[PDB]
Amino acid sequence: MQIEVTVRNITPIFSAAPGSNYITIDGTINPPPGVSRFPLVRTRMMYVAADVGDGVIKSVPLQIVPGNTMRSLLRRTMLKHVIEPALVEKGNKLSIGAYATAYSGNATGNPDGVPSSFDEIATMRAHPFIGLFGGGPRMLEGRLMVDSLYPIHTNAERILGAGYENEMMSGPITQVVWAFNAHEVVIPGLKWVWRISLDRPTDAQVGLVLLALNKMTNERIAGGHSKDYGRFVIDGVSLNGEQVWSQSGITGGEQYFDAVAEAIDGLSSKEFEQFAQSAK
Amino acid sequence: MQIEVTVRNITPIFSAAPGSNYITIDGTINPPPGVSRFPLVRTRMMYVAADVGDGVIKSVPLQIVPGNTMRSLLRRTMLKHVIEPALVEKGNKLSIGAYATAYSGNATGNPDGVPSSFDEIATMRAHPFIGLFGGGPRMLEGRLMVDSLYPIHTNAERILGAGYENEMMSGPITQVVWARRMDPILNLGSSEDVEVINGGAVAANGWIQDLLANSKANGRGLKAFNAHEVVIPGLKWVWRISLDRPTDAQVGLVLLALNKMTNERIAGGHSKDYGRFVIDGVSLNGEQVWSQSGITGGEQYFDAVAEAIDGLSSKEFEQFAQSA
Amino acid sequence: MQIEVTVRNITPIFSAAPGSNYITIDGTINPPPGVSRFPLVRTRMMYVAADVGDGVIKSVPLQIVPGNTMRSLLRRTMLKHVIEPALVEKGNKLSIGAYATAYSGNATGNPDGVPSSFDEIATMRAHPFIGLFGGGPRMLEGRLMVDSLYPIHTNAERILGAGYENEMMSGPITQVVWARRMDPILNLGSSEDVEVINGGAVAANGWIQDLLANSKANGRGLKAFNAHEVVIPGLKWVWRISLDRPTDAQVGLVLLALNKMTNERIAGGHSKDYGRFVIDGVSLNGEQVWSQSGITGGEQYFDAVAEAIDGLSSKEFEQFAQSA
Repeated sequence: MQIEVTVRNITPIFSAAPGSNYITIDGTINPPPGVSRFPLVRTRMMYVAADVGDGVIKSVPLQIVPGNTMRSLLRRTMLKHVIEPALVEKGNKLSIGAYATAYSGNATGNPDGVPSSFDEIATMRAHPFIGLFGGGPRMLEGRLMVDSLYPIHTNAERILGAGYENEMMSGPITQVVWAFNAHEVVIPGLKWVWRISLDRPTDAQVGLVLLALNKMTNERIAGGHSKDYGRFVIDGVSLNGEQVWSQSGITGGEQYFDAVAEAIDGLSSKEFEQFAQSAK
Repeated sequence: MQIEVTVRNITPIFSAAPGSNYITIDGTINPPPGVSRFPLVRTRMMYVAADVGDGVIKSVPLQIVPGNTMRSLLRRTMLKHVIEPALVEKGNKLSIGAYATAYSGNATGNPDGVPSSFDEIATMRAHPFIGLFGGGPRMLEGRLMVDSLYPIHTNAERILGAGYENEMMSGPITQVVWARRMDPILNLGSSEDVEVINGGAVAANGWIQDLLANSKANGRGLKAFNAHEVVIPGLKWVWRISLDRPTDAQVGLVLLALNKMTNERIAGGHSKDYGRFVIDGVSLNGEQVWSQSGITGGEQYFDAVAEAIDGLSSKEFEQFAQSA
Repeated sequence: MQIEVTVRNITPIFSAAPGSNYITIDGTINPPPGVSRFPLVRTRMMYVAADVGDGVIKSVPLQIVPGNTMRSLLRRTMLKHVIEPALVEKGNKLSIGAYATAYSGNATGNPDGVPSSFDEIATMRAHPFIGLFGGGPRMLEGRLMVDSLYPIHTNAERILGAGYENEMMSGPITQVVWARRMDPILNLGSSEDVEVINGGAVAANGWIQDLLANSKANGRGLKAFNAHEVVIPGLKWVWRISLDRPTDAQVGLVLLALNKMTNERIAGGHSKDYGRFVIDGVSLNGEQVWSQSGITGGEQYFDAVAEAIDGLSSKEFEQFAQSA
């Protein structure tokens, strides 16, 4: 529900881009001829309309972390940090296909084109995780809408023009790190905006997203696990635009946290098996 | 009555064009076969005669959100934030036919052959919702005509004859954005994560053996890799919502939808946040009425629609949807 | 009088052509059977003879709006905007037969096989509106000859005599535009979305069951997916409005229709705002009489039609519409 966090990276970010790219040296990034080819895995590309040239609007490059990856990040943080640890007691162990439908979108391929009856979608979009992350056999839409990670940049000004007059990154953002094959990463210390959106959500769903954002620092995204890429820290979480973050955590809007705590206290596996069972 | 809604998208716009398109690793949309083509669902495209060079007009591409899509979007935001709160505050109860005819123009797929009597036409066209969006079994014509969503680009230069001669974008506005699936049971690793799965690690290993048996060998497993072409974010579009002899209540309902358009999404791709936008301006027969706090102006239309929410019953929807 | 109305459509032109035409997922029109075959309604296409190799002339389809459609469009913007305000401003009221003879050609689909007397013919052809559009029960010939709306294209090189030798568009002028209608009861989602339908969620559940029944097996569900071929927007068209020995009031009525031609739709695809167009020029037997405010010049025609609407009466429409 218009949840917008800002994060700071400390290590490089490597959200690799699909491309057959190659470099010779830092003077030219993609050479025309094939002398001294050294292959490149680019970071993720986002051409964007921006005010470059003092008045005109042009497509310019800018490097992001995609919202599909952070949607999977928010998903795995909640599933592996409260949903599995508050599911590990009192029985109710997940099915294997239920675990696939919780971690991925579906249990398997070929989702059945038979739709589900409404008493399902009424029960599932009210439950904290399933209505947050829809899909499965019926490809349920869900409520939670995950934006891609936008660096607070001069190319990113028209998207982020309202709340940020200052703290505005300019010039180069990215650099090449070799190890003879080259890799392209985002320089650390950049401030990013990650936007989380939900339509008409229940108290437990926004509490779950909020609880996950209390603890988002631990899991590393968009880089090599061996290469130490992915560390980030969060300052400035906004909840309908009002600042709800400190060093110790959220400390604000406690009705959301009470609601989701009562929800995972009442969490059961039956809704997850009613998700993942492909009614073909 | 002409309304020109000039908007700026916040997120990328993805309104999927039908058509099984294909994409290589680097560019080359729809390659010759055998270069390992990946599936590609492009954004909705519109060919436009445009001034390419001096004296030549060619059918160039320019990719849009369809006018059917935003006609249903304006209709859906009208129903979700004006008509349904009114009908639940007064307790007026729709039928399944009235509900389906309100959101989809018809109740069933078979329209009635007979035409509606003229008193019924006058009542449902003086209705501030049904007059905007007609349909029904007797196939009513709505007063509202919704154009498709044109970006302010050189390609739409012949389209934007009046206004928008500035803010004139030259280069390309689309992007191939890649999204993949994994099988996360192919990413388990530790059996302490598998102790949540009932039956132990043997069932997870059976799913490993299932996907390797699929890999040597048409039941699809998981772990896809797909691309979709989206519009870039941050570019400014124009929308045209015109009206055919409107009552002031119908215009007030359109402006009530335009006040809180920004909650809804002008795209598909719901989970990827695609479709977030902010309205830069709203032109009411050329005059600008848009502010940061909704619409500043058009007070007679709003007053007319405030008198139209009062006196609004479900009965008009019911004999609009009732088939002879 | 010969009138060259150069218009430019702002939105995609869609004048639907008869025929059970079909389309695949891709752009193949009327495929061999066995492939996924969605219904396609195409625009009205006119075969025209043009040079294909520059020395050989063959029949090449050219998208058009019919002269019947453009003629009744002209009649309706001439009648609704000029004739009806002049009748209600002087208090003149037509019968329903004279009303039908005004907008259609007659009141009954049976015309009487009887010649009308010459005084009636002279008064009817000296009448501005009735002289423009004949018909009636005794089948008068009008003075207005309305041709089809031809896009200024290289396919119409033999159609367009001179004056457009540098302003010809080339290439394909059409796009298949896809449309669909989901069942809205499939898209409810929340128990607060079923607080407006009677019976509640379980009643909505019953509808889903019918869809599930319709997933197994003449009623038709709302879920539809289809396509329509449209002419591309931004195309420049040429309209031939010709006049057979006209009075000055008749030409003035045609110029009044083209003057306030702006807020009208070229018929077809009303809900998608498809008929929206602007006029780039009007030639009055070869001289350019169009400005940005409308039609400049032709002053004697405007004074003659202004003197014609004063004294416009019901009784002439009654005796035109009265069957022998």
